[PDB]
Amino acid sequence: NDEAPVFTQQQYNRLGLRETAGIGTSVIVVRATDKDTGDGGLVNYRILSGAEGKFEIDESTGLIVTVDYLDYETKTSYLMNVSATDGAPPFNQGFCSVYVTLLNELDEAVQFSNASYEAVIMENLALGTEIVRVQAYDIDNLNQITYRFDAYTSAQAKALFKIDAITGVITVKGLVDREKGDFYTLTVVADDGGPKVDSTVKVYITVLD
Ligand SMILES: [Ca+2]
Ligand SMILES: [Ca+2]
Ligand SMILES: [Ca+2]
Ligand code: NA
Repeated sequence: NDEAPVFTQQQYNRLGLRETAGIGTSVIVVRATDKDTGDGGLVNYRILSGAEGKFEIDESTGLIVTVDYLDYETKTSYLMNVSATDGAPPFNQGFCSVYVTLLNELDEAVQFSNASYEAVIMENLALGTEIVRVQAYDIDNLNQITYRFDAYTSAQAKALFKIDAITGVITVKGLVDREKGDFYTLTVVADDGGPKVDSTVKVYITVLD
C-alpha cells in the first residue's frame, strides 16, 4: 500500500462529441499514476457508473471509446465515474469523473403543425389567393424547412396550385373550374436539408359551386 493511484485530472472533459460518431470513436484518455514499483504501481482502469451502455474503457490503456450509437435527442451529456486500482494487495483505488457533452447534428426528421390540412374554396378564385399554410418544425432545431409538392402530385394540380418554398403558403396558381375537379389531395414535402426519408403531410382542397 505505499501509495494509491492519482488521476492527472479530477474531472476530465470531452465537449462537442459528434452525436453521429461511429462505434469505437476515441472519446478521451484517462491516466492515473502510481509511483510504487512493480505491481503496486500498475493500475487497472474501470467505469463504475454513468456510461449507460454507450462507453467502454480499456483497463490497461485508459482510453475511453464509444460502444453503440449516440443521440443528442435522447441524452445530451454523460458523467462517468472511473476508478484506477493498483495491481497488488490491497488494491488501493483512485477516482475521477469524465464529462461528455454531445454536439447536435442534423440527423432527425421533421414534424408538421397538424395531422393534415384542409381548405374549402369557391370556383374562379383570383390568382395568388392564399388557401392554407403548411408549417413544419425541424426536430433537430438547426434548420428551416423548405416546402414543395411531391413527385406524385398530379400535373393538373401542379397547374392549379403553387406552394411557397419558404413560407409553405399554398396559393392559387391557375383557374379552379369545378367541372374539371372539385377536390384535390396534395402531398407536401418538408425538407430540412437532412438525411431522412421524406416527411410528408396531406392537404385536402375542396371547391364549391
Ligand atoms: Ca500502490
Ligand atoms: Ca439525433
Ligand atoms: Ca440531432
Ligand atoms: Na430534422
